[PDB]
Amino acid sequence: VGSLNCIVAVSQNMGIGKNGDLPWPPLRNEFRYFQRMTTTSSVEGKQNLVIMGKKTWFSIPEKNRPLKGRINLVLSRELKEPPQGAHFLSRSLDDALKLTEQPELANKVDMVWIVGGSSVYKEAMNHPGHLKLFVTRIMQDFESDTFFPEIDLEKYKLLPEYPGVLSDVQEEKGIKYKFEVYEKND
Ligand SMILES: NC(=O)C1=CN([C@@H]2O[C@H](COP(=O)(O)OP(=O)(O)OC[C@H]3O[C@@H](n4cnc5c(N)ncnc54)[C@H](OP(=O)(O)O)[C@@H]3O)[C@@H](O)[C@H]2O)C=CC1
Ligand SMILES: COc1cc(N(C)Cc2cnc3nc(N)nc(N)c3c2C)cc(OC)c1OC
Repeated sequence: VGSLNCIVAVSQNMGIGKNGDLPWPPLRNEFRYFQRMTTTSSVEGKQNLVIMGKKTWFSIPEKNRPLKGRINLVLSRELKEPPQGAHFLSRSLDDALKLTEQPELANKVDMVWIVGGSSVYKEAMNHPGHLKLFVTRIMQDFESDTFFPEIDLEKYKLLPEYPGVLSDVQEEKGIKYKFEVYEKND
């Protein structure tokens, strides 16, 4: 297994969702970037693994489920089997990760990407070792009911730049947003 990464889009008030939806109107290019970043494998014949909670899986339209070209794993404690369309179910982040390290997916997975929700982000962010946070900062306030945890700048450094990530302000539906990359190693 390669790289452990987190990807999230957050509003200025740190909101990541509302009533199981996105707090903002859909942003086609922000989704394009989420798709490209998670699907792309930096090693041939390998696939990226996408880890998400139960609410995140149920938040993507059915037609877009499962995310194509990636291994989808749902993190749940109540589910007995993966939702329909899903490929793996783990009870925890640590179990999801051990599965990687099985001859099963062993030879199969390149990078591991955590795509939501808060509880999932909150624990990855505390998982020790190397980690990168891919943050899309949606530059306005939006009514939200679920937030991204606080980024500890004493541990995560904002990268001045990063290969294949635009550095300037983006704008869609007259909504301004920018791409950020933070790295930790502890
Ligand atoms: N803007 C962005 O970038 C993103 C926005 N969102 C949005 O956020 C909301 C979905 O969010 P969120 O509420 O935080 O919920 P989750 O997606 O993270 O789902 C919650 C459930 O997932 C399982 N689970 C979650 N964490 C763990 C764990 N660490 N170990 C085991 N099982 C776990 C549990 O199921 P159980 O009860 O079943 O055991 C828990 O109740 C919607 O609003 C969604 O659209 C989601 C992702 C990214
Ligand atoms: C409303 O339509 C859609 C909603 C979603 N959801 C809400 C999940 C979603 C959306 N954007 C993200 N951005 C980033 N930057 N990181 C994430 N983890 C994202 C997730 C996790 C995902 C979609 O395709 C993946 C989608 O296609 C239309």
